[PDB]
Amino acid sequence: LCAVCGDNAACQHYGVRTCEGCKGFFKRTVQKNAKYVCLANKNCPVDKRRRNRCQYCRFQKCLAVGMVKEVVRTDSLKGRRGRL
Amino acid sequence: LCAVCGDNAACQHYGVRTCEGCKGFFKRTVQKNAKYVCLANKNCPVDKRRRNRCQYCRFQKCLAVGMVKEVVRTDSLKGRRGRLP
DNA sequence: AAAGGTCAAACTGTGACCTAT
DNA sequence: TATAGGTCACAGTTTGACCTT
Ligand SMILES: [Zn+2]
Ligand SMILES: [Zn+2]
Ligand SMILES: [Zn+2]
Ligand SMILES: [Zn+2]
Repeated sequence: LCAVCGDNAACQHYGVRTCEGCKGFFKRTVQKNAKYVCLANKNCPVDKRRRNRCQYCRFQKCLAVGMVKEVVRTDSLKGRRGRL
Repeated sequence: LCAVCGDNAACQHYGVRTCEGCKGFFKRTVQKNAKYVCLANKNCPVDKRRRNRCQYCRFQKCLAVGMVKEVVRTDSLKGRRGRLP
C-alpha cells in the first residue's frame, strides 16, 4: 500500500512507501521541476482512483507523507541506476 | 496580424485582432478557468512558432494585449452562438 | 465581424514492467 | 533483496483549422 493514494506499494521510493504510479509521478515532477495549480481548495481527494485529477494535490500529498525531492537524481548522478 | 503571436489574423476575437489559435486558447482558458505556471521567469517569447512553449506567458500576453475575459459567454449565454441584439 | 462548435491530428502523461546496482 | 532510473504501449489532453452560426 502507498502512503499517498493507498494503491499496492512493494517498497519505498524517494523515502516513502509508494506505488509505481506516484513513484514515477514524483520522479517526473522533480526531473522537470514542473509546477501545478489546484483548481479547488487544495484538498482534492487523493486515492488510487482519483490521484490524477489534481497533480498539485497529488504532489502536495507526496511532500506531506515525506517524499524527498533530493533523492531524485540530478547533476552528476543523472541516468545512473541501481544502488550506490 | 495577430497581436499575441504575430500569426495571420482575419478579424478580432474577444476584443483584439488575434489568430484563431490564440482565440481558441483564450476561449478555452477562461471557459475552464484553467491556470498555468511559467517554468521560467515569465518572460517566454510568444511568436507564431513558440506560442505553445509556455501557456502561462501566452495567457499573460493575451491579457497584456487587451483581450477581455468577459466576452467569453457563460451563465445565461453559454452555448449561445452568433451575435447578440 | 465575430460568437460557439467540431474533432482529426498532434501532443502529453500515466504506470506496469524492466534492468541496474 | 531494495530501490535507483529506463521503457513505451496506452491513455489522456491540447491544438487550431474549419464550420455553423
Ligand atoms: Zn500512489
Ligand atoms: Zn487540488
Ligand atoms: Zn495568435
Ligand atoms: Zn513563461
